Amino acid sequence: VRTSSLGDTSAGNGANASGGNGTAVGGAASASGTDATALGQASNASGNHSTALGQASSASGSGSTAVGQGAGAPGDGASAFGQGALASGTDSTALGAHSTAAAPNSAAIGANSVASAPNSVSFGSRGHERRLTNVAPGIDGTDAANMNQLWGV
Amino acid sequence: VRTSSLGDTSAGNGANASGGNGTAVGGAASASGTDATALGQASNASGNHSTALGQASSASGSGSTAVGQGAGAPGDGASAFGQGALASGTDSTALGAHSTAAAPNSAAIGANSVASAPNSVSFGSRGHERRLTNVAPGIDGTDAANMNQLWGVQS
Amino acid sequence: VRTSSLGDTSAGNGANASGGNGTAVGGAASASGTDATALGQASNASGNHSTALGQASSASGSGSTAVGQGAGAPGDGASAFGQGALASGTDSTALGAHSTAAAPNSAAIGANSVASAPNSVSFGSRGHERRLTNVAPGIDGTDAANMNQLWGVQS
Ligand SMILES: [Cl-]
Ligand SMILES: [Cl-]
Ligand SMILES: [Cl-]
Ligand SMILES: [Cl-]
Ligand SMILES: [Cl-]
Ligand SMILES: [Cl-]
Ligand SMILES: [Cl-]
Ligand SMILES: [Cl-]
Ligand SMILES: [Cl-]
Ligand SMILES: [Cl-]
Ligand SMILES: [Cl-]
Ligand SMILES: [Cl-]
Ligand SMILES: [Zn+2]
Ligand SMILES: [Zn+2]
Ligand SMILES: [Zn+2]
Ligand SMILES: [Zn+2]
Ligand SMILES: [Zn+2]
Ligand SMILES: [Zn+2]
Ligand SMILES: [Zn+2]
Ligand SMILES: [Zn+2]
Ligand SMILES: [Zn+2]
Ligand SMILES: [Zn+2]
Repeated sequence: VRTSSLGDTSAGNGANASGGNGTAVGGAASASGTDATALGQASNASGNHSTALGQASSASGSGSTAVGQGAGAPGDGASAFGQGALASGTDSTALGAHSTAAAPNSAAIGANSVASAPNSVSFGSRGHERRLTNVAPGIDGTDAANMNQLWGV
Repeated sequence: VRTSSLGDTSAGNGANASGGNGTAVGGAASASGTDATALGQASNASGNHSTALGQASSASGSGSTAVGQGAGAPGDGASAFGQGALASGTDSTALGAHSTAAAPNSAAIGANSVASAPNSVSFGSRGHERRLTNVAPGIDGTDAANMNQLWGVQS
Repeated sequence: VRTSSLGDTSAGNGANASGGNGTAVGGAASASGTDATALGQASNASGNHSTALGQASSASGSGSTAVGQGAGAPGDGASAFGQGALASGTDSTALGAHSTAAAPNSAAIGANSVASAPNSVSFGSRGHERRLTNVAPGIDGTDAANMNQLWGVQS
């Protein structure tokens, strides 16, 4: 257990928290961004205010978060949750194992989901679409419409 | 590495797991709730069964989870994922950097999304709506309708 | 802090990382899968490429991730976020406290949400539906229709 006078803490062979208020726990775990936190062997939180939790996880974007083995978040404001998830667009969010949020301000929801269009939320990919269930009827213009509502027309 | 007979583990300058089965790792990391887990400098898992992971992350609600630097989950049953995400409503869920789910039983999906109505899931905020894609056609009454179904009705 | 020549790290009474590139931190924390990461007392990352973070969390599925106190991911490709969240279906994703993504290829979004139909995404459960808000109008056949669009047909 190695500590610094600037709030860094590390543990594991070759683990290095050098950014200030850093935490790096795991073999060759690295937290080089300010306010950065890395957990798992070869985890890498190099972005400022980044968080990389999971073996070979990586969060190199500013304000990025990658959680799950081999998860990646290279976009600024990008967040990836799930083993092998990638959030690579600016302000993107990938939630699901092997999900990919590639476009800016996009989200990909579910395992293997891909978001390749700006400002959109993807629940799968072409030929692998998912039904959205337990949706209460929409009220405002920008609420989703459910089947009971479509049928009422 | 400090350990107690009651399942607590602490590592870091001033790191303190004191709640029973606590784990606190990072400078001034604090796990004071029962079964609490805190990782990162100044991380604070103070709710019973809370989990705060990331620098300055905070999970003070009972059963709360905050993952991401500066993430916060002060609501009971609340879960926040993303840097600066905030799940402040009871049973709220905020998934995306700087997302906010303030209302009870709500969810905010995507960066900067705001959920301020109860029992609702927001995919953005007013003037910043997001489109929902790769949606299979709705089958049951409470499923979403897609554009293909809307077009077949416009006939 | 114990370390192996095969990249394992463990800290805590009875902590054990034995799979290769493993990390196990906390009282009786266990990381037995390859490339596995466990944080918290009794946390258990026994799947290959699994990640279990939170007191008593479990990720026993291959490539599974469980984050939150008592969160569970026994399914292959399963990801659970939130206290007591369970993603048990193959390729399922449970996001929210006490959410359950049970069916293969399903997702449960929101506290207490249940997904029991394959290839579907649930925002609640029967009699506990949630409104989806801040949805831009759909463009492609497989985009969700919003209310403005529905009303544009109604006339
Ligand atoms: Cl940066
Ligand atoms: Cl953007
Ligand atoms: Cl696609
Ligand atoms: Cl202790
Ligand atoms: Cl002891
Ligand atoms: Cl509490
Ligand atoms: Cl910021
Ligand atoms: Cl409510
Ligand atoms: Cl396995
Ligand atoms: Cl894989
Ligand atoms: Cl399926
Ligand atoms: Cl089309
Ligand atoms: Zn800061
Ligand atoms: Zn930020
Ligand atoms: Zn296929
Ligand atoms: Zn307990
Ligand atoms: Zn609970
Ligand atoms: Zn604006
Ligand atoms: Zn591997
Ligand atoms: Zn995988
Ligand atoms: Zn799978
Ligand atoms: Zn009920």
